[PDB]
Amino acid sequence: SNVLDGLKYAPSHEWVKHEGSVATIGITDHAQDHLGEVVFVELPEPGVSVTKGKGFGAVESVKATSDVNSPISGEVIEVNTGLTGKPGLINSSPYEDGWMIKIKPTSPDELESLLGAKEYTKFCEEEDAAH
Amino acid sequence: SNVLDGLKYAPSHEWVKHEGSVATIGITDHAQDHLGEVVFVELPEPGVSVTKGKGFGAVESVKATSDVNSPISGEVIEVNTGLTGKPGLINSSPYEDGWMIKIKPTSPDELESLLGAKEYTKFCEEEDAAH
Repeated sequence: SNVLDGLKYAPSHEWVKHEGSVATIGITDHAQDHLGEVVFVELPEPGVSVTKGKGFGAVESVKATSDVNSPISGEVIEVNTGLTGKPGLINSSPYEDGWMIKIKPTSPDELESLLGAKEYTKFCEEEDAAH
Repeated sequence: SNVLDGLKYAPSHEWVKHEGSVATIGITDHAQDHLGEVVFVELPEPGVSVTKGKGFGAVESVKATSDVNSPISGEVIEVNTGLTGKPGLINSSPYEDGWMIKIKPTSPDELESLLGAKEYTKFCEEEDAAH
């Protein structure tokens, strides 16, 4: 439940940090907290294209596999190789050290369609209250 | 958990039995163990292609929902319809009657990136160890 003020969010609980012509993607604090302990991460290869709403990789917790969808379209230029040996950084640092991939955005106005922090907070409240 | 000897395994805990030009896919004993009693299984249609690393279905247990990812690429030629009426066959028979789909392999050499039984047994040990 920590939500950061300067990121863009997808309903499936991924964040995007757009700085200039690159965008960094990871999963949110709400996502890691609900998956439980993350024990493995599967990432794409550099030079690969990802597409808005299609899966690019997977996070595995002690109980389950969760496929992660790209929040925007682009070409992977950098992959967090530190996560393979330290998958736990997703639980400890989802917004900083737990980043997963860096992309060159090919259709940057897809960022218009993403939820901002307040909208993502209300969304998580609604989703958790369907309980 | 049992690990069978002639099978290949993906890190997301699916197995592959390749026989002739058919490959049968399911979830491992370790996977069903950690998931708990399976109560619902979502499976593709015959005719659909699956891609290595991409989800083709999902298992829903009493405790977690888990995406099921294809270990290799191919076209779905048969799905286990028995699984809709008896989802618990994944818990009782993960390697035989609980099979989920059969595919025709598109690139048989993807099998060479999968884990053999010994490596998989060890991988499961890291995962389950306190970190």
